[PDB]
Amino acid sequence: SMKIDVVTIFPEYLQPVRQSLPGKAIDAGLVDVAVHDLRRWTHDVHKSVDDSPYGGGPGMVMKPTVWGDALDEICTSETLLVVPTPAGYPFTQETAWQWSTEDHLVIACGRYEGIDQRVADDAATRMRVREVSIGDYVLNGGEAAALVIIEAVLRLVPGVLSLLEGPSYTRPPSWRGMDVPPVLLSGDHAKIAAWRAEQSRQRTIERRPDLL
Amino acid sequence: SMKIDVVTIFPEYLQPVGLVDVAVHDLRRWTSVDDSPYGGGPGMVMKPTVWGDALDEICTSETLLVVPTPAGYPFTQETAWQWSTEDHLVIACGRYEGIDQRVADDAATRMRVREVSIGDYVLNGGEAAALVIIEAVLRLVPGVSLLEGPSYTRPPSWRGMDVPPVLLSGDHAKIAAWRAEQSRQRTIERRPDLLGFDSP
Ligand SMILES: N#Cc1c(-c2ccc3ccn(Cc4cccnc4)c3c2)n[nH]c1N
Ligand SMILES: N#Cc1c(-c2ccc3ccn(Cc4cccnc4)c3c2)n[nH]c1N
Repeated sequence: SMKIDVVTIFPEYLQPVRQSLPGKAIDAGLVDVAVHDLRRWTHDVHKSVDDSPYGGGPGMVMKPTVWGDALDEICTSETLLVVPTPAGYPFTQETAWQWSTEDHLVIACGRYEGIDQRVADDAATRMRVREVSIGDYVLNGGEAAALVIIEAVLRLVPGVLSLLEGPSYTRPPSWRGMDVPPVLLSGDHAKIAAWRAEQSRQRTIERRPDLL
Repeated sequence: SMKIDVVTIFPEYLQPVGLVDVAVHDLRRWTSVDDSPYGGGPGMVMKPTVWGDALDEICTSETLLVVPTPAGYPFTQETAWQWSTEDHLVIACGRYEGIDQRVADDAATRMRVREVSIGDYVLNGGEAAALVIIEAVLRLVPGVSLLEGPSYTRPPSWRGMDVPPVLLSGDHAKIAAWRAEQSRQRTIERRPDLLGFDSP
């Protein structure tokens, strides 16, 4: 049973997640994903969520007072607050496994230059906070990262949704001049396992030498 | 100017998407898309036949064929810069255990093909990776190291937490140095590999 709350100024971006969820898992009370428009917690008629950065620089910073009110309402002491950020700790499969047994994830999606740091720092005094990055590239905001995190985590929750994997093949045995490796059709399953292991070793050397 | 075509059995997942156009295609338009793996194993493999017909129609020899896969080369900001000046990206999104390897191999005989991974975690398919790649690339299209440090805005005091006084000082050199120190401190703590140190 996991609850995920996502807070964002672009609620529509999280539409795929809602679609990804099988009815059986929702009906069994195994998972609930709710998406919240950050502007519900704005203070002014202009529904302001950002303001100029102290110390100067380009871009804007999301307002602490708005985020503070949102997280005050949504989070409890048991919440794991997830904050995507290009400056975060790396989100890995190990992370996904750890988070898959949490009762309550709240994902705070920023835009612009990010969220005033006091939001996370204040929250960390009353709950667990994790600033994470999904990879070494730059996005426009946290929403695509939330999609990735939600999928990676929920597929590890029962019935909700190292070396590199080698190539896979299926029918037909010959296609556009290319035959499936004959070893795979040999019925020698110890040999097939060794062939697959060597394919994986070769691919890891070529594509991810860092893993070795 | 860039054209992006995305091919998927779940076109609805791509909904979050003048100098750039993005089109989404249902792979099933070219047909059962999957079958059991040769050599055994759990799960299913996407058939090369359907993919071949799809890519035949959508791709040219100019196309950069992008194939998300957990076994890919890393997609990084460098990749995003490289791809930002391409005329035509086609992103082939797999499901199940992935796509028959011959699809990429066949395609590489007539176009440039890039198998890439957006990170060291496992997804159920290529679609979320496609969304990440598109976002990272499009923001670099003409006409559109170290970890960044913390940012602050008004009010200068909030819940008894102050904005670092240097940021209020108006001293550009001191502000630049404090920010450099914050960034290097964050990088050592969170991504020591970026500075050539062992990971945790
Ligand atoms: N996780 C993760 C990320 C993000 C990401 C996450 C949240 C935000 C909120 C704003 N931006 C834009 C921005 C651009 C430049 C500097 N600072 C901020 C975000 C980028 N980018 N790349 C990742 N792997
Ligand atoms: N880029 C990227 C990815 C993917 C990814 C991309 C395409 C597909 C097509 C199917 N699956 C599920 C699957 C699961 C396990 C083994 N093999 C395949 C995909 C996962 N996962 N993690 C990433 N960083």
